[PDB]
Amino acid sequence: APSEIVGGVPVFKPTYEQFEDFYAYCKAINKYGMKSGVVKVIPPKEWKDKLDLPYSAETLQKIKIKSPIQQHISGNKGLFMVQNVEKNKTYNIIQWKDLSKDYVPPEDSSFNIDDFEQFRTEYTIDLSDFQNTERLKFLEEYYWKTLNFTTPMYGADTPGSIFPEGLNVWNVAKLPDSYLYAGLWKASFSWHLEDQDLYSINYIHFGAPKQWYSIPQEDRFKFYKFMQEQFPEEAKNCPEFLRHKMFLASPKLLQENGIRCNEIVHHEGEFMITYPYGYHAGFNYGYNLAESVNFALE
Ligand SMILES: O=C(O)CCC(=O)C(=O)O
Ligand code: NI
Repeated sequence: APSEIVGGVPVFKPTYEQFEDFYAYCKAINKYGMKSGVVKVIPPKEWKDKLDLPYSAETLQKIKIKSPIQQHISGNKGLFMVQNVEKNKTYNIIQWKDLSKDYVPPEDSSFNIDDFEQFRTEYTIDLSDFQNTERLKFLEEYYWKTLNFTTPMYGADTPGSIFPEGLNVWNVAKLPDSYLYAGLWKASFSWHLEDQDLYSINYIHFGAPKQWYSIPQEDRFKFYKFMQEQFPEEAKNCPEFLRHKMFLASPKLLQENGIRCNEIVHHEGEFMITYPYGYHAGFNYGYNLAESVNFALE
């Protein structure tokens, strides 16, 4: 199996025949993902058909977004650090979709099983705006400029799954323990490797795309050292401080420091796979719901 294209990041678009087996397809593809930080995998149609949309009323209901996170991001130019502070509230998908009305991208009581049944036509967001490359570019530029002006909110690490219970192909929830990611515009994930240096799949079920950045394994030593130049204090005692604190570095910056930085856009109905020793970070282009798990190939 070869890659179909590159955005700096390999893009694989296999037939259902090869995509069929998750551990075989990941075993045959590991060499590419072990060079670049991440890898995109666009699934065949025979896969999509296996999905049940719109999600049943109950499914849309089981979605609980507990302890939302608000991020105060402090920094000047390409160098920022976030401090997560939790809200004790918990949201449902409808409240979340509503909440996203306060987190708009720049231009240029009690609920009932009936409410979610009504919501089966209202759960998605318009996407004819994220097709424009210049639009995405514009947003990303605004994102980095205005990082420290607003505090974004992220419904991250919320246990659950909206994959079909009987889906036995590439089902994040059940692999041979998954979490949902309720995204809002400007919600960010800082630079990091996975716990115990595992892999991870990330599939967007619906909503706005994500911006991804990764460090080619080759340059992870340059990267780690540079991030020591910066944030000298945080680096002092702690050897694994990138796993401790939340730092944000822009590609443009890293690039102009000898550090290669991959970048790609992650759309709904697509998988991102991160690999051991592949640093990654980014943000969400708006309201969305994703699902992910850490895993190993041995
Ligand atoms: O979706 C996120 O918030 C961060 C990305 C991530 O943790 C992953 O899927 O590996
Ligand atoms: Ni990750």
